[PDB]
Amino acid sequence: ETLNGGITDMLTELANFEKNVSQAIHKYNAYRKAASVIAKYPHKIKSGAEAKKLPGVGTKIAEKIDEFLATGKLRKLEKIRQDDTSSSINFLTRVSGIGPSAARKFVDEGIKTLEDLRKNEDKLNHHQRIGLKYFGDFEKRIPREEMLQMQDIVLNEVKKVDSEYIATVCGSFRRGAESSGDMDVLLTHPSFTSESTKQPKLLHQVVEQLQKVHFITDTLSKGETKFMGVCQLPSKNDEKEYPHRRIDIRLIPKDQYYCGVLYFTGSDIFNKNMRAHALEKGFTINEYTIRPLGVTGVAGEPLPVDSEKDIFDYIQWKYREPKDRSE
DNA sequence: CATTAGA
DNA sequence: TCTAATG
Ligand code: NA
Ligand code: NA
Repeated sequence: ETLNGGITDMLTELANFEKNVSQAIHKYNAYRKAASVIAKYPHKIKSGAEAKKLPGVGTKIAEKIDEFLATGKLRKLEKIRQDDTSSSINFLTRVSGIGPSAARKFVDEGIKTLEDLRKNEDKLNHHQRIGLKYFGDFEKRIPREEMLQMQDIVLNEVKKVDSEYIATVCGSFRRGAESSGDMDVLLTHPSFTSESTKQPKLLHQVVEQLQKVHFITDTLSKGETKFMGVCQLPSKNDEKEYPHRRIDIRLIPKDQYYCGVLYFTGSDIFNKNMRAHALEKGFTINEYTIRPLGVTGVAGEPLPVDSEKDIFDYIQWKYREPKDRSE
C-alpha cells in the first residue's frame, strides 16, 4: 500500500502503455498481474531477485525493478513519458468517445491536438463530436450544490409524466460526496420487471420530458434501457451559465431495483465487503439480485427485495446509510 | 460485463 | 456481424 507503491506504480505505468500505444495485451497483461502481486507482498521489495520469487514475476520485470530500485527512475519510463506519439494518444483519449483505438488511428493520420480535433470534425462521430464540444465542461467536477438542483429537477418531471416512476440518483452523490463526476439516475417502474416484455416508451417518455424543458441538451446514446446524455442547469438570470454535464438514466425492472440501487451506490469497497459477507451468510449478491446458497457448491432462487433493507435483513446486517457505505 | 453505435 | 467505447 506504500511499501510497494512505486514498483506497482511504475508497473501500471508500463502496463498501461503497452495496452494503449502498442497493442500488446500480453505484456499489458504481464505488468498487471505482476503489479497485482507485488502489491500484496508484505515486505519491502529489496531487489529484483527477491521480487522474482513472485508469481507472474519475470526476469524482464525483475530487471526493471532493480534499475528502478537503484536509480529513482527507469529509462523506458523516461523515454515513454517524453514520446510525443505516446503523449498524444494519452491525451486524445480524453475526449468522450475516443478510446485507444481511435486515438492511435487519429495520430497516424496526424490529429495530435485538440485543434486538429476541430479541423477534423468531419472525421468524428456524433459521440465524439459532443465529447470535444463540451470537453472543458466534461473534465469539470460537479458541486453537490448543483447536484441538488439537478436532482430536484429530474424528480419533478419523472413524477409529472407518470406518478408511478421511481427514481434514484445513485453514486457518490448519494453517498453524501461533496462533488461528483456525472449524474446517475436509477430508474424503474412497476409496470416493468424481469418478465413483462419491456416497455421501451417507459424510458423514452422521461427522456422526452427532460429534453422537453431543456434539461437535456444532447443525446450521446439512447437505447431502450439506457440513455447517455447531456444536461444543463438553466443558466439563471444571466451572467452565469452552467457547464454541460454528463448524464445517465437507466430503466429497470422493478423487481431488481434496490439490488441495482444498492450496488451503483457503492462504494466499490462497500459492495465487495457487503458481497463478501452475504457469502458467509449463505448468499450471493450481484447487480440485480440475491440468491440463497445451496451447499452442492452453488444454488439459485432470487429472493424478493422491497428496499435496500430487505437485502440487509437477508444477509442479516446493520442497515448502513448511504452516507456510511464507504467501505 | 452489458448496453449502444457504427460500419 | 464484429468491434469500440462507456460505465
Ligand atoms: Na475518452
Ligand atoms: Na477475435
